[PDB]
Amino acid sequence: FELSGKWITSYIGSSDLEKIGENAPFQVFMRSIEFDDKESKVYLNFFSKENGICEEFSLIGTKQEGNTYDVNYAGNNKFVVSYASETALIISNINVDEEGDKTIMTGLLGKGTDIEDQDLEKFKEVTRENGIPEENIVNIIERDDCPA
Ligand SMILES: COc1nccnc1CC(C)C
Repeated sequence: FELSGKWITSYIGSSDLEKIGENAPFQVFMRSIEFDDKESKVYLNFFSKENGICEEFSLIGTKQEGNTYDVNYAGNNKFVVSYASETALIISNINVDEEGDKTIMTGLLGKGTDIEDQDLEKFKEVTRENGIPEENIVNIIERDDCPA
């Protein structure tokens, strides 16, 4: 079961809508994730937009207790890969921004643009359990026009 490889964002849910709309820090268009267990690190490559233009990021996080990872980006983040199937990853992340506000978010990742409903239903359930309403879910594939 390998989690490392190409991963593209299809949907994101957030307890704070200010963090996921147009040009927001967490409207994240993932491209790949590499879990380096020997060195207890994780490598994340994704695009985001500022001023409506795509910008690329390559971050390095550190493995912590309970299969969680810490990474700095728009404040401090602690995330976990809550679910993994042969076709998807569901990530749960808690962000504390520079102003100190806390936000919980969820993201569904896949190998391309063709979503499997089985994975999507699990994403909606994880999102609900985290107290995030359905109306707070954004369709990221629909918004991802950044480079491959
Ligand atoms: C790829 O990023 C994400 N994917 C889903 C929800 N939130 C984020 C923010 C980080 C840094 C994990």
